[PDB]
Amino acid sequence: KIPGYTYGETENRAPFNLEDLKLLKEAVMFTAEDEEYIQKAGEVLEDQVEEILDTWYGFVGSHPHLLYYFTSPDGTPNEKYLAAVRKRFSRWILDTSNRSYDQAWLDYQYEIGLRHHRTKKNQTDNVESVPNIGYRYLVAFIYPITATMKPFLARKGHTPEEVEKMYQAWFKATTLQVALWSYPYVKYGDF
Amino acid sequence: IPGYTYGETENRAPFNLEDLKLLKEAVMFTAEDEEYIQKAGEVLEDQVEEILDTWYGFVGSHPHLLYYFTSPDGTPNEKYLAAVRKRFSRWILDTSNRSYDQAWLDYQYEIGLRHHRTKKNQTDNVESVPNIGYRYLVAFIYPITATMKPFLARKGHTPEEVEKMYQAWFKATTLQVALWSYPYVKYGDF
Ligand code: HEM
Ligand code: HEM
Ligand SMILES: [C-]#N
Ligand SMILES: [C-]#N
Repeated sequence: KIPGYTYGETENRAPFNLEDLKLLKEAVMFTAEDEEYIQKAGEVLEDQVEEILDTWYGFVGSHPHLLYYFTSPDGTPNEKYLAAVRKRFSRWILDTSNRSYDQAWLDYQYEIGLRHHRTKKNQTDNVESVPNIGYRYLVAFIYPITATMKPFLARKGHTPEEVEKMYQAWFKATTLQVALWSYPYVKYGDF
Repeated sequence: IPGYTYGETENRAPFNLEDLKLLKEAVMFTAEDEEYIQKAGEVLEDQVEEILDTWYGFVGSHPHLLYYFTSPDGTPNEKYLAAVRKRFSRWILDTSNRSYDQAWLDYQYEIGLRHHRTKKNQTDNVESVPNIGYRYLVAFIYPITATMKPFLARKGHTPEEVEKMYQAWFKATTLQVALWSYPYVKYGDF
């Protein structure tokens, strides 16, 4: 077991439902075509996750105000916090590509939003760190997530057209998830 | 353009140029993107009517999106759509041509306020739904980029150049929706 990873065992139901998920998928233009290519993206990314993790956390680590969210109160990075989260982020890459986007998935999406938010941040790993990740950065991060995935998607010799489809699927699926994560941040009734 | 008040908003944004610098860093937006978004402008400018049809065609294709433009009777308000269309058209140019300075930031606060319940329906003085749910503003980052993509290639630029214009557009669209979140986000959580 991955420490802290509680997919399918959240014991709180998400405040958004499967119909909400359907309508949100429509808003990010996500169809059965993207179901085919997000799973293909998984097949491509799964063997490269160590270098993907290094690239992603290298980006976070290169900006003081982003690495900030993993720091101890004294301003120094908490490497145990970073390492524990890294294992769950690694799993998230596989989940995004491999899970059915069903109620169990939606319950975990609510959980992931809660963990970035002050509601549950720092509780999973029992660490002491900054209390909230400003929402502005969750949205911002849609971009660098997609930009870090893009080069890796080419590395199994899929055609340019297939790589482009895998990248677009990833983009849709990343946007969809960050939308859902906004829930605990948004003024009640405005989501 | 009716309702377009860029430069003359009379609220200062609650985020500042330092906040903008840090958020640009989070979406990997640099001077290179400033150059390529300007080029994207040059490419898109004379294609705006097709862009608009493609964009509002998508909104109009799903009842739960077209909803945000509807009158109480559930039918689209055509006055509202028409007036917004002109400002959206201008936004394509503003995104490409404006310096992302304080006046830009102030208008980004305003655009967020106008999607949000705070100022929605007020600019055009229409009776419509009170709030655009935030979930959709984030969602719409994707369709904005997928709408621009094919037009970015229509003036003969190489795939390498189209990709730079496209990535710049993506970054700049994500940056703006991040700022538009402000009025939606619980105080202290942004
Ligand atoms: C597209 C946006 C983002 C994605 C896809 C993403 C992905 C993830 C994932 C998959 C996890 C682990 C979830 C789990 O516990 O199973 C996580 C946790 C975490 N992420 Fe992100 N994240 C994003 C935004 C951000 C931002 C902007 C930061 C700021 C540095 C950040 C820093 C963290 C931190 C500090 C945790 C640990 C939260 C906790 O205490 O539980 N994330 N992220
Ligand atoms: C990336 C996301 C989005 C972008 C780039 C965008 C762009 C714009 C722009 C440029 C305007 C005019 C702003 C001005 O007054 O100068 C506007 C207004 C408007 N948009 Fe969006 N928009 C987005 C999300 C959405 C969504 C999800 C909807 C839902 C259908 C929507 C529906 C509307 C409506 C109803 C108005 C008029 C609001 C008012 O009463 O002033 N927009 N949008
Ligand atoms: C988050 N990583
Ligand atoms: C907005 N359109």
